[PDB]
Amino acid sequence: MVLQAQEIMTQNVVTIRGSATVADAVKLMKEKKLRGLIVEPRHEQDPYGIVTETDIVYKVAAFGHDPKTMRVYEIMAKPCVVVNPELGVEYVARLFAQTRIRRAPVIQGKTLLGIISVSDILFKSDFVEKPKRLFIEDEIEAAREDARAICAAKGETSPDCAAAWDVVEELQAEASH
Amino acid sequence: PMVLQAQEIMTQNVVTIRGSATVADAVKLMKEKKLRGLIVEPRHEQDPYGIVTETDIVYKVAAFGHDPKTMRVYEIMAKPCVVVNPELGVEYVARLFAQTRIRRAPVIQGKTLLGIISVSDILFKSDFVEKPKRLFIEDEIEAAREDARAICAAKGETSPDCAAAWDVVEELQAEASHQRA
Amino acid sequence: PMVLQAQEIMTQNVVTIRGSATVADAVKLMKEKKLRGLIVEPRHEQDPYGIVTETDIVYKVAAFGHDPKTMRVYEIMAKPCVVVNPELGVEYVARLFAQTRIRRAPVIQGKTLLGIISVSDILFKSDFVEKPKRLFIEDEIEAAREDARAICAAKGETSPDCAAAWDVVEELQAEASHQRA
Amino acid sequence: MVLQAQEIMTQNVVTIRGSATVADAVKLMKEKKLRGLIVEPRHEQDPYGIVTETDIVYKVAAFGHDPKTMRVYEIMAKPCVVVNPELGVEYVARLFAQTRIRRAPVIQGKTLLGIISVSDILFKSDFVEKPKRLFIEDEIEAAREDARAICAAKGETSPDCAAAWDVVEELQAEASH
Amino acid sequence: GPMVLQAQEIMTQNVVTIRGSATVADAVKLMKEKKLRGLIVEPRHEQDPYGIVTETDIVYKVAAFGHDPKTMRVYEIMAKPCVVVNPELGVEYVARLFAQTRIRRAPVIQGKTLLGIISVSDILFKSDFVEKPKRLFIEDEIEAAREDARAICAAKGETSPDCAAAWDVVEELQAEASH
Amino acid sequence: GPMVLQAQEIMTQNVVTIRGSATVADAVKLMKEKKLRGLIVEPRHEQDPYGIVTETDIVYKVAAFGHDPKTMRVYEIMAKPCVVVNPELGVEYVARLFAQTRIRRAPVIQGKTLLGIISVSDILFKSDFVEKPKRLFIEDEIEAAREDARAICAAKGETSPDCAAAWDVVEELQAEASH
Ligand SMILES: C[C@@H](O)CN1CCN(CC(=O)O)CCN(CC(=O)O)CCN(CC(=O)O)CC1
Ligand SMILES: C[C@@H](O)CN1CCN(CC(=O)O)CCN(CC(=O)O)CCN(CC(=O)O)CC1
Ligand SMILES: C[C@@H](O)CN1CCN(CC(=O)O)CCN(CC(=O)O)CCN(CC(=O)O)CC1
Ligand SMILES: C[C@@H](O)CN1CCN(CC(=O)O)CCN(CC(=O)O)CCN(CC(=O)O)CC1
Ligand SMILES: [Yb+3]
Ligand SMILES: [Yb+3]
Ligand SMILES: [Yb+3]
Ligand SMILES: [Yb+3]
Ligand SMILES: [Yb+3]
Ligand SMILES: [Yb+3]
Ligand SMILES: [Yb+3]
Ligand SMILES: [Yb+3]
Ligand SMILES: [Yb+3]
Ligand SMILES: [Yb+3]
Ligand SMILES: [Yb+3]
Ligand SMILES: [Yb+3]
Ligand SMILES: [Yb+3]
Ligand SMILES: [Yb+3]
Ligand SMILES: [Yb+3]
Ligand SMILES: [Yb+3]
Ligand SMILES: [Yb+3]
Ligand SMILES: [Yb+3]
Ligand SMILES: [Yb+3]
Ligand SMILES: [Yb+3]
Ligand SMILES: [Yb+3]
Ligand SMILES: [Yb+3]
Ligand SMILES: [Yb+3]
Ligand SMILES: [Yb+3]
Repeated sequence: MVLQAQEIMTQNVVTIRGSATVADAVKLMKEKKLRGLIVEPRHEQDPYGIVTETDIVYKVAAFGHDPKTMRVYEIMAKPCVVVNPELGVEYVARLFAQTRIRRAPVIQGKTLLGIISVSDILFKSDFVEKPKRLFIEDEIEAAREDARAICAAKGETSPDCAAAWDVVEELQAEASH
Repeated sequence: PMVLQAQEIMTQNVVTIRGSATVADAVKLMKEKKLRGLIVEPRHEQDPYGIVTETDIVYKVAAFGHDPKTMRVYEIMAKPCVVVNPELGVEYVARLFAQTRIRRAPVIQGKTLLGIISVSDILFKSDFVEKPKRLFIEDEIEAAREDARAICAAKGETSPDCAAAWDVVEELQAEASHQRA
Repeated sequence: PMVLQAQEIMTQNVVTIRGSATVADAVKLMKEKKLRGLIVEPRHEQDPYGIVTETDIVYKVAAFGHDPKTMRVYEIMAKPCVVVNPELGVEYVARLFAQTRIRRAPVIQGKTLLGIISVSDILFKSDFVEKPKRLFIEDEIEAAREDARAICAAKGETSPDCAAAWDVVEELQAEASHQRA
Repeated sequence: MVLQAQEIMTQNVVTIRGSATVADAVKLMKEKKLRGLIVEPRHEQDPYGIVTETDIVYKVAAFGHDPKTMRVYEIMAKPCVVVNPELGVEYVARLFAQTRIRRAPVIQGKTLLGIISVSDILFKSDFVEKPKRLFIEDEIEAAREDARAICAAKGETSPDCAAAWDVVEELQAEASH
Repeated sequence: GPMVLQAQEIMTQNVVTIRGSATVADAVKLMKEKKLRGLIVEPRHEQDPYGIVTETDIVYKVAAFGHDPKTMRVYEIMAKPCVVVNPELGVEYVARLFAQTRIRRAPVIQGKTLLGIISVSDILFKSDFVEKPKRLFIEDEIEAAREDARAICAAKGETSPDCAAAWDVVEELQAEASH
Repeated sequence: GPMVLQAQEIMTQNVVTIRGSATVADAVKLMKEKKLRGLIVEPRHEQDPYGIVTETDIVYKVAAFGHDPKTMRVYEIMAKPCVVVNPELGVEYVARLFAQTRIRRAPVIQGKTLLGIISVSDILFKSDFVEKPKRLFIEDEIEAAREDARAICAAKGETSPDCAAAWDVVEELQAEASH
């Protein structure tokens, strides 16, 4: 089976109010050893947010702002990009690359189950031993249509026909790990 | 209930396409149905939603002169794509969009596709002209009260600085009701 | 004449607004006329065209919760804005748009505003599905002929490498006509 | 009067074919001492393009590509952003900041008149001695409407009325250099 | 201490290197065994610059496309040259260098010797910025406010309200720069 | 010469500095008199990093908004720390450092001494990349192709077609890296 986000996520996830200071955030991250805090929703409809080590370094430290006067609402992402627990890790990897984030809460319904990061992916993903190309199932469909057309046009016993079907088979082998 | 939600302003006519379709098939569907975005069908329970938009097609195919009859949707779609909760307030959708630099997203609840929401939807149907509320003002109010409580403890409960800090709490609270009205 | 031009696919209904108007006035006009972009009127002969678009309004006003009744168009417009020649081929418009990361621009000839052209206009009305031509293929052909001429001079006019280099010139020239048809 | 692009542009502008090699481009730039070449339109409808020192350094030198095999069409901007000769330099400065370019051809109709750059602006603009805020005329209109409203509401002889008109006057003074 | 905290005082000292010719699988294996979010790429000779490959390079460039780490090589995804950090550089400057260049980690180099590796985590966990916040370029602000003050006093007189005001700006700033 | 051309061989040697506390007008005046597209910002002390302010900083951040250069200061628009260049660094690496960090000019620093200033123009006008083009990290490619070659020969025999093929890859690459 495809390895899922919830199988590699960090389960220790702490939350903080958006009204807290950045100093409060930094203290919590130091005590708990955390590179990201989830911002508590204030009510059922209110979205999840996140504040991360990079937010704090780029937006506070890099200008020399006083973390005791800045607040989490001034530097958090809210709404933040979120991850389904069933989502395959290769998709998380990609969501992360496309949106340029390194971590996200894992949410199922409106319940917070954990937090998943690039480090989680590097350290616990099966991607070295089971690399599987994204959208391969869509590739398989397309390569079958191509193969069917080449064989109709050039003949069932032509080198180009046999080549096109070989593509269908290398892909199907690749999709079954 | 009070804040206008994504589902109240989304476009409900949402069409999907397979990732294996050609870009030409995508363009034909968008022209027939008059659509600036197609949702890519999930292949199974776990598989995420994706999107292909007018800009994907123009920037990745038209601008190079690629043949839409040989490219496929999987070559230019975003998958996973950023998604929007139906309960999310429109001011938050506006912000999600600004932070992620997108102009449209599917509205998804659980794994069910309810619609599609865009910057146009926001411009044409949001209540932001008549009910403007600054984002996180409620968090500002909490912080200004903590600041005020600290300044009064430090400088004395009858000090000009104490009364000033509470006046900031009150200008903010006036601002938060003026618009909750 | 052969290549489909910007003016043949542009939207002709183009409305303008003053830079001094409020964002609320802009939003009202866009809603009445159903428009995703307003052109900002030049104040005099030399003054450039500007644009304010649905995204400017959503990203700069809605996403922060600013009051559109107190902000002004000059605070969120692009001026000068990128402009499009009416004679420009649509594949070039597609590319200008990709390189500059915009989705719409006024079509201007001299200082006269003829219309407005967008990615939607391109998606819905461009001939790129049926007449795909790779950009700068004609420049590729010239370069491949220079390469071919050099390889033949260096390795001999009857050499496999000479005949191969000219075969590249011919596959390209076949590709450039297949679509000029 | 507002200083215009054509008054500060470089008039020595050389062109090159898009089919030329990057080595040809580099040779021409070295002989003529130029940080940008205009790409010749091939016919009346064909847009102007540009290739600049940065294109060459970022796209060829930084990867170690052979300038003798790469071509100008592979690294040029075409269409390129263009400048009207009548456009005020403060607007050129801004067009440049918004589009993140440092140079553009000056075109009137379809005739190439010159080339204008950030250096041209730094060295020949009047911006140190006559800095003029962009869209001030639009600001003036808005400040008059504000002033008219405050005086109607609070009275013609109120401090807030006199303050609002003082804004109208500081702006009008600023717009006349 | 009262001095500005320096990069070398907060850097991670356990720094491992890899050749640019190694596979990404070799890189991933090393990072897993040693528990590391970044490897320094060995310079091949005196002139050759340092490089870096990081957890994000690997996830964004290899995992997210489904490339085979056993066939890709570190030279295909590393930054070389990479941005490098002086050991004497103040952490608030490292924070800024990081923001301006959009990186999250860099080698600490003195001459051509590798001393360690410094990251945003190092900054979050070990910087003194909570207890000693100092605005960037306040020292430059102080110099400018002194030049302004000197000029106003020369022009308007050394005992003038405007002179005393301008020096009061110099003093509020100097108080802000210390503690 | 045959060696890789270094930053110090193509840098501009006329390099002027300015304090961060100076006005942008002072900066503009200096750049006009000396004919310069960039000024180096003086470090205030041993630990303090180098900075830079460039023609683009001034045009994009001051001119384009209509700010008064007589009231703005260099610290409000400079990069500090700025990316810096070793004098021994090869120009193809400078070109790359520039692309990766999105800058067009940098100081050349050896230790804490300022030797000059190097820019994209310097690279365009004085680089040997037309006559000596070398692909970046080809040396790393060569190392990898030798490891591959060594393995194929150990596995399949030293006289096997596959062995001779793998070494032929090593030789085409080595020819490409020279002349
Ligand atoms: C309300 C103010 O008093 C602010 N308060 C800080 C606010 N936060 C979170 C929050 O209460 O929203 C920390 C919660 N904590 C215990 C608790 O209150 O539940 C702190 C106790 N005190 C005083 C008090 O609360 O009685 C410190 C000041
Ligand atoms: C610390 C701040 O609270 C200062 N406080 C002013 C000083 N005092 C009493 C005191 O608080 O020592 C006045 C009494 N009064 C109600 C009350 O305090 O019970 C004030 C109401 N507010 C808000 C609030 O009280 O929460 C104003 C701020
Ligand atoms: C056509 C080929 O011959 C290529 N040609 C290079 C092309 N360019 C520009 C161009 O001609 O499009 C340089 C022009 N120049 C004089 C001229 O031709 O007008 C070169 C002369 N020769 C031979 C020749 O042209 O007769 C060199 C090879
Ligand atoms: C240098 C290349 O031009 C080689 N050339 C092949 C060698 N020879 C003659 C020769 O060119 O020495 C064949 C004669 N023939 C027409 C002619 O050359 O006049 C070829 C047509 N083409 C294109 C072209 O000729 O422009 C093929 C390329
Ligand atoms: Yb079969
Ligand atoms: Yb179906
Ligand atoms: Yb329409
Ligand atoms: Yb690709
Ligand atoms: Yb109180
Ligand atoms: Yb206010
Ligand atoms: Yb009018
Ligand atoms: Yb519509
Ligand atoms: Yb502003
Ligand atoms: Yb010939
Ligand atoms: Yb082909
Ligand atoms: Yb009057
Ligand atoms: Yb860990
Ligand atoms: Yb030595
Ligand atoms: Yb050591
Ligand atoms: Yb650690
Ligand atoms: Yb002064
Ligand atoms: Yb004194
Ligand atoms: Yb010059
Ligand atoms: Yb020393
Ligand atoms: Yb000197
Ligand atoms: Yb020069
Ligand atoms: Yb192998
Ligand atoms: Yb041998």
